[PDB]
Amino acid sequence: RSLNRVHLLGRVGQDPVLRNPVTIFSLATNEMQKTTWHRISVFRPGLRDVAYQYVKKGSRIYLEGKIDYGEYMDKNNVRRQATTIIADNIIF
Amino acid sequence: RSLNRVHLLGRVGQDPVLRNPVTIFSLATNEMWVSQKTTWHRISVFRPGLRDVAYQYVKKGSRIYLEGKIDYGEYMDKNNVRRQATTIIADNIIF
Repeated sequence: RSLNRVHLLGRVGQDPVLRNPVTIFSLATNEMQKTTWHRISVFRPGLRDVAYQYVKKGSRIYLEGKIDYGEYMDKNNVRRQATTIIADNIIF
Repeated sequence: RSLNRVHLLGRVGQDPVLRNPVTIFSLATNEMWVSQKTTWHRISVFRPGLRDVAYQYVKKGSRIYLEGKIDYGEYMDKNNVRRQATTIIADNIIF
């Protein structure tokens, strides 16, 4: 076995979007300003609708998941879309 | 106040490399379910004691646990802003 775990607690940028559907929204995380923006995806079949329904613009949550390294093309070379795939979400 | 912390435990892919200096190696994480899937991470250490400890010790093939934060490296090409993800690490523990 391996481990690939992430924990994030921050404010959501915008209302979620639904794009094997998938809820996609972003998340800000601060240092002291450094702000780090995360691309969040939820594929899981329950939390997926929960997080669509109830996660909103500017809301503060905690999530756990795993990082997933997407990898796409711009003109035939190999560029990096980095996503955080969430297994669990904790709402305020 | 926020929170960006990550935990990974995996095999190192090649002997590390040094480069405000920084040590840089790569980790593999395997998800199994018999099927397999591997995720390759760009690890980078700053903190000064850890950094030379990793460098002296972390070697191609080692099983290692660590923790750190996510950093989406922003760089540019033909002046379009792109990304290199790195996992910037606060600590490691060896097998």
